[PDB]
Amino acid sequence: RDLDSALLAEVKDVLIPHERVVTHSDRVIGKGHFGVVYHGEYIDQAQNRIQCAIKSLSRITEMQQVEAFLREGLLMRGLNHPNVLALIGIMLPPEGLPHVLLPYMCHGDLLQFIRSPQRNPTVKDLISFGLQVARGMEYLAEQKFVHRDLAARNCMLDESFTVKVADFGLARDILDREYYSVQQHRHARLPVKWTALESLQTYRFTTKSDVWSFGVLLWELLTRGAPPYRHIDPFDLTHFLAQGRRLPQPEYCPDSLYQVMQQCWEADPAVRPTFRVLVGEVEQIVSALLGDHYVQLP
Ligand SMILES: Nc1ncnc2c1ncn2[C@@H]1O[C@H](COP(=O)(O)OP(=O)(O)NP(=O)(O)O)[C@@H](O)[C@H]1O
Ligand SMILES: [Mg+2]
Repeated sequence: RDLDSALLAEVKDVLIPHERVVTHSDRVIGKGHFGVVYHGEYIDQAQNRIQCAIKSLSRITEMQQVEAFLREGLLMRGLNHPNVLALIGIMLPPEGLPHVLLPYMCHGDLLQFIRSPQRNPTVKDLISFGLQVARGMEYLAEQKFVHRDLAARNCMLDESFTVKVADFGLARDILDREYYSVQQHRHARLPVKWTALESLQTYRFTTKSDVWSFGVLLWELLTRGAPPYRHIDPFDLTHFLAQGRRLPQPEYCPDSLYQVMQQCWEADPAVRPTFRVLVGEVEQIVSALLGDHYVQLP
């Protein structure tokens, strides 16, 4: 579109020109709040054609929102970690929504992996996945990035089942208020149920809001994808958590890992651990584990 030339110069390194990209509109991978993700293809700097996923960003109408995203996207282009999903780049078609090109992750998301009846995950298998998420997130936090929507579904699995943390950089402070709104009848899987008590009262997010969300993610892993706070009337959730009640310890979840989960859900954000400490504590648990067993589905 007709954007500030100075901006496009400023953000050059993120941008893939639209004529280097093919989005397969007939090959939709999936749909969600922030946009649609299609199968796609793009042309390298080295001139080869690489297949990947492409997400049309449906929540960026304003030009202020476009340029803000372009600049975050530049910082995200710099993110390099084994447990973080890479940003290939962003494409602006002459008229339309910004598109985000992402590496295709061929084993899907962590939630569907764990929910699969074709699979028989052990306790230790699931804790390991959690460990890989805490490294993804430790890096993001070190790089001054706040996810805002950490959950099992936004953790992808690559060819060799390496977990990549993903869909950070989409939700924003205050502007995406409605994404974290209450009372929507079909409420079992809304982001409200993963997000920290104080973020629900301001729609401002920090790394410590991400530590809450991680705890909730770690519960999913060990329930093999149960909805959190399932039977809590959605309008009663903030009051419930203020009472100091929390998700119950999963059947086969070790006491120590539940103690970790509890630390993540501390109501004082400052009392919650850092992801650096979480990688350490969770790693220690995996090695300390005496025996192992299968976990069942809810
Ligand atoms: N890089 C990728 N490679 C493969 N699949 C992807 C990629 N990024 C997103 N997806 C999938 O695209 C679909 C839509 O993503 P999204 O709109 O974020 O849905 P979601 O609500 O976050 N997860 P879900 O529980 O599947 O609805 C999901 O099925 C994702 O697993
Ligand atoms: Mg996602």
